[PDB]
Amino acid sequence: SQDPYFKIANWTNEHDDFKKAEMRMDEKHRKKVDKVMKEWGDLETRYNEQKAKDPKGAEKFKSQMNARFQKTVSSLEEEHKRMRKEIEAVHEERVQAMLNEKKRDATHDYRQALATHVNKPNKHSVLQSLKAYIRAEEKDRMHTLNRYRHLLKADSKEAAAYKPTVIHRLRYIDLRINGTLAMLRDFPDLEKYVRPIAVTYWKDYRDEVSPDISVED
Repeated sequence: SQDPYFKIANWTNEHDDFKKAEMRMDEKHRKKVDKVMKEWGDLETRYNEQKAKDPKGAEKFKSQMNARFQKTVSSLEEEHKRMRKEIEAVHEERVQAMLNEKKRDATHDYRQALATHVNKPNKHSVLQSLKAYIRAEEKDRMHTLNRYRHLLKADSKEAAAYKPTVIHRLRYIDLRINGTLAMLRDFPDLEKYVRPIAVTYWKDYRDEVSPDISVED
């Protein structure tokens, strides 16, 4: 069989299921490395023994066994890398889907909040609705940046083939958020009191979730 992680369907707790699958994977990998490193140990002790006894036969043994070991290592390193990517592509796919959903639904509650306002003062609801939409888009930003961060340390390369993409996502998030704020322009009554609140919230919310950093670049 495969891991139960790949056929889940609520995705509501993707962070946890993933974090957990990753440990099961990470640990299974550690089990194998240990087994090999132990094999290396028994193999190596044997070389130390036959060193002086069969110097000739012994040395051939060392050369041979390195080849094996070198190869076995690489073999493992590849697999863990192959399996790691598969689990990430999936994860990133769910997370993006989950994030979009929130955007989708945060928007609905928003527009309704507005339509309901045309008639009677949905005042507060409009705002709580907007802030939700903002949180949503900003969560998207945070994750994207973070992905660029991990990739910058994992593969300095993969990161470069992502930068153009990151700058493109971050641009449209701003655009969508501004566009969404523009929707208030028609409710003058409301754009005067809700806007300055949502805008600060946006600056405040971004400051908390995805700051700046000074350590390195």
